[PDB]
Amino acid sequence: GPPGPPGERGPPGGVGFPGPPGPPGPPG
Amino acid sequence: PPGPPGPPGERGPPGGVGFPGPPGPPGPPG
Amino acid sequence: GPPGPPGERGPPGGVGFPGPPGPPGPPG
Repeated sequence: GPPGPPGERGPPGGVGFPGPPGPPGPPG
Repeated sequence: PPGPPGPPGERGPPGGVGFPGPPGPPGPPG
Repeated sequence: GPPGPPGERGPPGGVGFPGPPGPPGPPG
């Protein structure tokens, strides 16, 4: 018998790195 | 017959860098 | 037959966590 077909696609990666700081607040 | 399907593929790469955070608070009265 | 080869690489993961809040705004 011939080799079977390829397996299913792998699972998604894990989540990425955390983002950078947000914008400064407005003036007081 | 043909053999069974192979094992699942490799896990994908990690996602992208996260978005910038929300804004800071207002500055002080000085 | 013998098992098939591994499947294709998974998709990329989700975006990382948001960054922290920005710093305070300028002094009044």
